[PDB]
Amino acid sequence: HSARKKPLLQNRHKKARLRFATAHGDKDRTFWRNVLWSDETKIELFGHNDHRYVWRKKGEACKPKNTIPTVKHGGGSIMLWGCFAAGGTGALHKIDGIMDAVQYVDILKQHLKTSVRKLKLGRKWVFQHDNDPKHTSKVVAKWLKDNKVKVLEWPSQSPDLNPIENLWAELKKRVRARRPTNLTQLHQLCQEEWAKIHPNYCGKLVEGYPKRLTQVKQFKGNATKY
Amino acid sequence: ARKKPLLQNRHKKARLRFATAHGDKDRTFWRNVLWSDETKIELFGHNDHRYVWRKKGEACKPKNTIPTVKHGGGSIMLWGCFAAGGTGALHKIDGIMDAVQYVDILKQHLKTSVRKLKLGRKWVFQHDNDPKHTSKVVAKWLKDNKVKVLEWPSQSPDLNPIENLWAELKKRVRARRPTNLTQLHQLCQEEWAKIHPNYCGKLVEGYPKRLTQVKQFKGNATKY
Repeated sequence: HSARKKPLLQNRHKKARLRFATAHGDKDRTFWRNVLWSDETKIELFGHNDHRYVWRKKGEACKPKNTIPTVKHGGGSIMLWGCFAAGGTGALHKIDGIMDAVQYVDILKQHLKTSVRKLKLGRKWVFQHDNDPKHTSKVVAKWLKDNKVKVLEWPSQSPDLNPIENLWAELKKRVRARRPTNLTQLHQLCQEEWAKIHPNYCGKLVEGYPKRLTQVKQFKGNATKY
Repeated sequence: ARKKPLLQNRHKKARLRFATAHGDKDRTFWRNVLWSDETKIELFGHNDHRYVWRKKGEACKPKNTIPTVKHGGGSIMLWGCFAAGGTGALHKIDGIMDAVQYVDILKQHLKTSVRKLKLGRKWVFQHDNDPKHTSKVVAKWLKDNKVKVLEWPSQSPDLNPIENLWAELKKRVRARRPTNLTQLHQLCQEEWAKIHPNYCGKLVEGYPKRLTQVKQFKGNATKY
């Protein structure tokens, strides 16, 4: 008991997380390698606590002497939809404005089966997406059914169980290091760096996956470290 | 126990003369030298293992590559200068620089840089022994415009701290992974702006140690 790890941070939907984690606790490695994970993310050009050079004066790039903390600088941002599996990155798509169900269907049309083929996933491959209500809207459910897509069981409020959240941090690190100064550049750097992310990086994310399910069970469905 | 040089320099006599003749100079002297040189920055460095193409969405390096001294991305050629107090002008050279383009670059940028860097009245200009620098026209421009030129030993880039500054600019620009020459040029000017006086000053503060090593090594090649 004392020697067990006890969670300090609660998660909602702990019973659903236990149903997911216990039932997938003995799935084999091939199965996890053939899950196509997916999510959206937002990348800011000027990160809210990135100490960037803001102006040039007398030939020197300058950072401000005095700043007030903020949650959001100017400079704008890009929103992205992406997918990946253990074997590598799938499609990356810039999303414009708020995404609705019809727009989500169009994203899947284009990019889902092309990604699966490019990644050479096996015949029993499974698609993962989160529990946004748009994902079971009539038009989306019909597209998934008509295109024979198998959808992974999924608990709500569980980004610590989707390794794509690690992949986005890798993309952000690569993009940030190229020091973009405008949004056309931010877009092109996101696509270029996504294309460079190593297949072995992706593989290492998925290799670690069953340990996440072990920790969800140990923590009775509360928040994991991941 | 003494350090003994493993690599010879053909111009050890002149190097040893330079170090002897300058080894007593105060730090003020080195802070008032305006160092200068040109450098070429390749878009696709000859042994940079860059991704060359995309196929099936994946960026790819070739399965088999033969070494080369030069890839086909093109390059930018730059003239620059600096002193302990900071960067001077950075200028993109048009094609291949001849003596007239060199005089023109000096017009525009040399004394502007001395002004902006606030060098003392006895500032000195440094540049290497490229035959162009000794031409009737460059030598006459320097004399007419009252520029004092540092006496300079051949094959001695290890004694010009701007070669470190060029490597710093190249590191910064390469890390931004440019994919065309327009970007390469813009990144060079952006990154030059990020190189500050403290960096420049630390290079020059270390300079007497270079002269110490030239003397220890009897004019042969240093580590620098």
